[PDB]
Amino acid sequence: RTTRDDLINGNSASCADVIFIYARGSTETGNLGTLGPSIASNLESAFGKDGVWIQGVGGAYRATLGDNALPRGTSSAAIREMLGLFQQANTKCPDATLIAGGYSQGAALAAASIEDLDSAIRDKIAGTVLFGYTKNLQNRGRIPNYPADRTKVFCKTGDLVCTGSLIVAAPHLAYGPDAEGPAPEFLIEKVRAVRGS
Repeated sequence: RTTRDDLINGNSASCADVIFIYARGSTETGNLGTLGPSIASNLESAFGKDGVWIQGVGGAYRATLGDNALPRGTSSAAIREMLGLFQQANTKCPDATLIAGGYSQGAALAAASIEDLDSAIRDKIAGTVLFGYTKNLQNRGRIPNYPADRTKVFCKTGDLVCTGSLIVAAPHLAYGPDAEGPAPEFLIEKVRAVRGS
């Protein structure tokens, strides 16, 4: 369903091995929106319900459409909120492997937060998936100060936000199949690469 607060609610004594922090798109519900739940059910099948914690970015992140026009593509209060969640995961579960993702404004939020993070925490994020990335052109398909091999961008042909604009067209709303197959398989692969089996 649309709200998951596994990290905030989780017991430090029984930390999951994998923690997923996700930012929703503009005007979406709960803290996971339309794509988050599909990614979550696939992660649970692979790692088991107790092997992975799903956490959406709520709090000060209102996912307000107009904030797409601010300099960094989102609000300074939202950046502070997501920065705080990464810090909370690092403090509460120091041995957990982190994974992240975001859609639309949430993709810009994920990029800004990851850039401002202290190096020690940024390096624990094994893989990040971005859907309909609003700063795709400006940042040249990258997240500043974060490796390309750990990044996976899904930008469909015809989605204008991936091309320097702020206009919303039909392809911007067609990421469902990607969130159900390719995206979780990439995150699962990146986690297995560092944790093994």
